[PDB]
Amino acid sequence: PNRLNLKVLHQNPAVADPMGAAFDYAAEVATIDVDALTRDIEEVMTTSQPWWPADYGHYGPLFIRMARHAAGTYRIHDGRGGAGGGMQRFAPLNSWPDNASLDKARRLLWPVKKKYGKKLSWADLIVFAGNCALESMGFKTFGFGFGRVDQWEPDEVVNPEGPNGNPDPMAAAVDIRETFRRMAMNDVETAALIVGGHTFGKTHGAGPADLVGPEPEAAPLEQMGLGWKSSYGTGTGKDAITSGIEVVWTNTPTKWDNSFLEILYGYEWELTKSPAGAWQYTAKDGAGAGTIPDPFGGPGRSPTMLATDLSLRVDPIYERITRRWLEHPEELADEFAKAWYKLIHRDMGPVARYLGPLVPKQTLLWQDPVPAVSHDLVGEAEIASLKSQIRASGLTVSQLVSTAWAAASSFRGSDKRGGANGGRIRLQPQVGWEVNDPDGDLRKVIRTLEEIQESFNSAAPGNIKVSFADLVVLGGCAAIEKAAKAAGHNITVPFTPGRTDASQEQTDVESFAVLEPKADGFRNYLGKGNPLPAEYMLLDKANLLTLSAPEMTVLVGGLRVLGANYKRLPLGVFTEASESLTNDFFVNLLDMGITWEPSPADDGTYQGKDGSGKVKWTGSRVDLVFGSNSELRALVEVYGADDAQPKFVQDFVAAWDKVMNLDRFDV
Amino acid sequence: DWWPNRLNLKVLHQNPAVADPMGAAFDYAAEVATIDVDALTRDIEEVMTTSQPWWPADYGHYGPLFIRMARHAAGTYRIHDGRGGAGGGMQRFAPLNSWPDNASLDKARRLLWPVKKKYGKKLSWADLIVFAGNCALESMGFKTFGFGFGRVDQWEPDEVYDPMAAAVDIRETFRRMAMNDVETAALIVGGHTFGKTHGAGPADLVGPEPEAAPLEQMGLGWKSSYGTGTGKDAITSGIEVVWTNTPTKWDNSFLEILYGYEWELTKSWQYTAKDGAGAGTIPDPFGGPGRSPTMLATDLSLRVDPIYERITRRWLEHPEELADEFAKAWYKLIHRDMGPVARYLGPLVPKQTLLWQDPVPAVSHDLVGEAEIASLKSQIRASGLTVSQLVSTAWAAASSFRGSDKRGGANGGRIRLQPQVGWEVNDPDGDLRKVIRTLEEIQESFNSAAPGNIKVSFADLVVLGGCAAIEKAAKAAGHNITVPFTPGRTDASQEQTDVESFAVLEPKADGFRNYLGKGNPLPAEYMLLDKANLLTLSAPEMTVLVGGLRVLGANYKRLPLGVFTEASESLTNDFFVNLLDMGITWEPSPADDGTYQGKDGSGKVKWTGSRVDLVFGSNSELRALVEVYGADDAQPKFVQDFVAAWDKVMNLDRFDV
Ligand code: HEM
Ligand code: HEM
Repeated sequence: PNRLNLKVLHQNPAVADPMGAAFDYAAEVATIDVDALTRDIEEVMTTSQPWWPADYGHYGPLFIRMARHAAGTYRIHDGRGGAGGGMQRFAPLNSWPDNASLDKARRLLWPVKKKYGKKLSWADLIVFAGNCALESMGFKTFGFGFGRVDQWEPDEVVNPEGPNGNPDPMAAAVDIRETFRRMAMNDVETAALIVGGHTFGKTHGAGPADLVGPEPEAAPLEQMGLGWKSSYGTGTGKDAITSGIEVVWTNTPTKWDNSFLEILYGYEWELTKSPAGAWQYTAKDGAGAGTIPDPFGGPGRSPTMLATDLSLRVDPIYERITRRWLEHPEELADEFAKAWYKLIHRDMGPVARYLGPLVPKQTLLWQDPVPAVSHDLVGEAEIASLKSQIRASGLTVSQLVSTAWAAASSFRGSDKRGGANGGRIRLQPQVGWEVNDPDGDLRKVIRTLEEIQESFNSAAPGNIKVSFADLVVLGGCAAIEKAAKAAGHNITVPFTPGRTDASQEQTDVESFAVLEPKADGFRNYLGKGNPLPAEYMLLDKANLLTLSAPEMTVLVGGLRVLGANYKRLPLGVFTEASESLTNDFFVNLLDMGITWEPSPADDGTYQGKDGSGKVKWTGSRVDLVFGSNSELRALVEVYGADDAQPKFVQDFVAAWDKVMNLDRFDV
Repeated sequence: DWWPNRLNLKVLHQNPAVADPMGAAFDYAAEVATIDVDALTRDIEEVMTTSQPWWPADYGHYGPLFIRMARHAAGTYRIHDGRGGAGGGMQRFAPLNSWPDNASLDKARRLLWPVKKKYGKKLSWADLIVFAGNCALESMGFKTFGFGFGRVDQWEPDEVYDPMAAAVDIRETFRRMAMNDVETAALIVGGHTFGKTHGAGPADLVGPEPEAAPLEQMGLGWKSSYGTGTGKDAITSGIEVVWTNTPTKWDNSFLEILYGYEWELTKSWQYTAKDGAGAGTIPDPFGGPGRSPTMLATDLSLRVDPIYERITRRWLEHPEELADEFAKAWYKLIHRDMGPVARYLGPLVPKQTLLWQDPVPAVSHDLVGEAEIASLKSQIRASGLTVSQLVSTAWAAASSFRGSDKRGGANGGRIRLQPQVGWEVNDPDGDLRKVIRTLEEIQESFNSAAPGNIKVSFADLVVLGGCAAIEKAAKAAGHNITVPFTPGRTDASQEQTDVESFAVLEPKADGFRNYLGKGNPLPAEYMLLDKANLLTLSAPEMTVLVGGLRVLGANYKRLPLGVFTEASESLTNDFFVNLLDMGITWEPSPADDGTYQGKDGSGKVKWTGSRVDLVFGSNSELRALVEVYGADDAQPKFVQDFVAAWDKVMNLDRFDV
């Protein structure tokens, strides 16, 4: 195998950012004139360019497709992908054969971006242009929210004929369903996306393939980043090759109407081969034959439908809904508006992160909405009383720290989804997770925490009240203060109140299941279904929390000694006196009086026999990789020194503070 | 991965601030200068003698192991680009741990932790291992030259990086470390008067190879151990030979033995005396082997190679010369990659500057203030020198910096001196001999009639004229800006300049000046990436420097390759806003060359280009930065970004600041 890659933790560093450090995305994209931007984009779509002549004299459909391909790489498994930082500029995404001829679109949008510059990120534009194109044709969309930041280096990572080159509609139905289920799109949403997105535009296959050149990443230097140069005929325009199929779906390819489902359910479809050798479907009995317009103004075309678009006619659970839409268009417009809004905004986070004047004024359950604050927040003079009340409630530091971490470690920095906001660790999909230990001391902790707000709120000075979501994090901070005060350090953990409490109706139990950690390395948990070893999954978890190598190291080192790991297992607790935040985990695995040997009862744990032969410690794979990996052993030796205890405690407090406030986008 | 030989921009942010646990307000220079060094030597000495069970010491002394570890840490220096050596952050990280001849050094860095844990953040790992070697050397009868702390350690591996048949091999190996014949002879002889190799077992296969490589696949539980099936106590690492009869003391015994008896027999790997053995040497635990079954791998070339044997046979009866020469050679070896003498800290550093450090005279006059700088700036702007001449001269003097080993830079004033004034890239047939002449006249006229004891040095004038140029160009573009200038450089002389040691600093290909010499391994773009990595420039600083130097007239030989502007010698972002111009169609020039030409303004040619200054519009990750600086509102930000990058690269070698 290959050694673990610590460069994944410090991805997208500051030195690669041309905008500097004093740059605020929201503070500027909240100031543009969206009407002016709409005018600029609308005059970019309708003016043809000789480098890529526009079909029908409208670049709209190209921009809709670019917006779909930008946001169509989201994965609910891991969260990475989607619009996000707009990675279809750098990554393999710009060189995939699936993304053919989308470099041209991003090139055509340069005149818009040139005018605005730093106050309009690429990620917005390639997702806004499409959303404007979809509205330029007469489909009143649902709303748009700017605010997805631009990034400066790539990351780590369905056939038009259906299966692997086999034209079959019923067989492509399951492929479409499975590839759209990874985006978390039910049958209605995926049918609406396929029907709506194909009422516009055409397919580009006018010439035989094998004449196009290489992708942008392996293209000649003089093409300026535009791969897939075609040598067929003129090369571009009427002779453009992008996927090798020549399908034009509707007779109105630059206007929204119910002309897709009427063609699909109107003719009988028979199989035929594209001019470039691809499989497609054409109307049987020569029906049509000169009804669909030609982009450059030549002779008309017989009706033609792709191999996967016919699925919506043979799959019963697609056929039912699409036939209903054929009898009811306004439902199709509604479903497509909502599905498109979900598609381009799925990996963007809480509602408090959308910007601009187009953002809708309603809560959609797929956003995991949390209520707005209905009272003045708890003041600093009053979090002291509440902190003391928590510290004198009989709850051990282990229980409080474990509960606070369990609440606030379900965050996905890739998806901005999860976190401690909303107070969902009390709710059904999350109180029952195995790592959280629904048994034991989570119901007890939650009860003794919500019997504290029940007393504080009733006997409160004015309108000031505290929410449960704040109470779990405040208990974590109180426990850390109590622990550090036992190691001799008098510190205060920073705490910014404001979290609210989400009821059960606003929590989608089905949605909050991919958030479940199959392996949380900080709590020393390793469930089944893990693809990689333990240390790699800890590294992945740390990357998701947007943690760096020093923060991850100090966090695990302090979190073992604080006693917040799975089932209170004594794995990696390298301290004699627990319930105290000290330096002991680092200074005890650098000890060379201890010889680490795998446990004879093979279960993936190691036991470090002392000098005299007695077993002193008992680590695990996650714990011992810090003493083994050279570039993590380098970091352990920083906190394992003799003078670096106060530095360690302040670094742990900083990392804990960073983790608790990951989800706080409202402040 | 899927795109091998793609432009790897990840090299420009090596060792970021994210991965540094010490923070940003941590300066190692002010930390290590406060440690007690006598306490450090006492701690190291108590570590060396006190053997530990997991790696027992030969003769009860870890000295020779620490000497060997310090040699191997500092023995990877490459004169080609300076990378390697004991610069901190190499020997303890992924490539150099698992490494066939770094055998026992994995359990020789963890042997010093009882000291690093005592001192912690105020003593780096590189400083610790090299100083451990030096103190081990000094605790076994030898008196070294000196020592200087300051090797700040990095937190990330660098993505970059029998009879006489052995004489030429070791000669080449030590020649590509910048070591001449006397220094390499002294280094080998001195280093092999200390210790043995180790014991031996059946073979390297059945022994130190249970997936034995510390980081690749050693396995957890054995965090660093070339484990052996033999015992690893007294016999280890699978090669047995001891050179001198006193392996823990400096005296003339290596080459008294070597010149004592013949070695025609090779046992199993050089025997002794052709069956004249005995008990001259001493073993580690007890017993005693033959009379020096020594001279490993037939590296007695010091007695066979005709030019080694001369100096070596001289050292047979003149041990003082060997002592002194080994002192100087060792001091050079462990301090080669550390830079100017202003960078050495601590109380051990000797007050004697050698010619290999590129010495620069210390300041004797008073530095120019904020009024004399303005007066000189005006005097040098109104002096008949164009912006292109001033900018290309200032960039020529300060782009000769090798950030890997901090050698070169604008300080020293050596562009007026022979090794640099005659380089092809510093086009001497052009204006260099004229620009330096008029700047010399300026300084003579200035400090001849100076106010008080304030004087200006030539090394200051080249840089100041560089700043007085881009100020004029920016003012001729609507943006009046002030370029920071820190006086303090002093100018060297040809006596302190090593002509044959600066040949390695010659730019084989400079991308910012659009130079490309014959004999380039990689294309013109990867050479630019290497150049900017050597200058310690991020990616945006690369981009802004290239786009400024193009339009600002700094091209090699004033070639109009990449001047995508019509306003001559003015600081604008016309390079970016015209490189992204999609109205022109690039194509290789009909001359079978590496130059392009973007025609189709209408149907005519304009804006000749090249691979260096056209990959910016091609590479997506660089296309992003160009689109940042080529926007409509980016005109005033590009000016200040260029000024910041220019200031960074001019003050790049300023360690005396
Ligand atoms: C199973 C699902 C889908 C398949 C197999 C599919 C496949 C394709 C293919 C092969 C093309 C031709 C590309 C070209 O010729 O340049 C195309 C074009 C297009 N697709 Fe899709 N697509 C799917 C879903 C979607 C979705 C969800 C949307 C929008 C939300 C969409 C919008 C478009 C548009 C507007 C075009 C026209 C592009 C142009 O005119 O250049 N498609 N699709
Ligand atoms: C062509 C030049 C050299 C060659 C081929 C060479 C080779 C070797 C080899 C094979 C070993 C055995 C290591 C072991 O058994 O663990 C060794 C050890 C050693 N080397 Fe060198 N070496 C060279 C130059 C030097 C230099 C320049 C120094 C400078 C200090 C040095 C210092 C040492 C010392 C002190 C040891 C003893 C290691 C111990 O006691 O564990 N050698 N060398």
